[PDB]
Amino acid sequence: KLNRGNIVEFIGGIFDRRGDEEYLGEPVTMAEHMLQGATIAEQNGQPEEIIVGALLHDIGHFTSEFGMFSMDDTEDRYHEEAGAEVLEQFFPSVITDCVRYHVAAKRYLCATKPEYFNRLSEASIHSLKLQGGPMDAEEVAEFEKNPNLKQIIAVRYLDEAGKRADMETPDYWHFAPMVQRMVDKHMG
Ligand SMILES: [Fe+2]
Ligand SMILES: [Fe+3]
Repeated sequence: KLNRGNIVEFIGGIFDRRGDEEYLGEPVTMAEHMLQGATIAEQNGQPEEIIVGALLHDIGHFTSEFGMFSMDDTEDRYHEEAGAEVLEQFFPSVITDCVRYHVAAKRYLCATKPEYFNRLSEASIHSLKLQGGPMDAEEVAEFEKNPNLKQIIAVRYLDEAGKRADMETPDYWHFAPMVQRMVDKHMG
């Protein structure tokens, strides 16, 4: 049974057990990827919501970890969705949104920033094709109504930036107090 009192430890266990696995097509592990995002954010003075959003944005890849959430086949195929479904019970909606919309953010930036498409890694370019390509104009206008647009975009940049072959970072457990602060802001 998961609650405000053990969710941080649960997620930490996933980092401990699964974090050494490969972030597919990139020169980082799953943990390195998310920790780099969090650390780049922290080093640059980003707020804790963005740091933690970056830290957790790819936890939904590990779908066999979430049996207690009873997710359907659609909420499973898409890691951005599975991750948000896990987090929405414990975290501020800003953080949940950063995770849920991190693929849409890529599609949005491809549609709205002219030189953005060319600066992506081929793993991200390959995934874009299967994720529905750039947004159309309707999708862009819909996306810009999101009140958390700024944080969502910040987390996408941190996603793209967290693929360094070498970077010193703290481990999950050094960020865990911050994760708990976000949980406690929400669950009060
Ligand atoms: Fe992702
Ligand atoms: Fe990512």
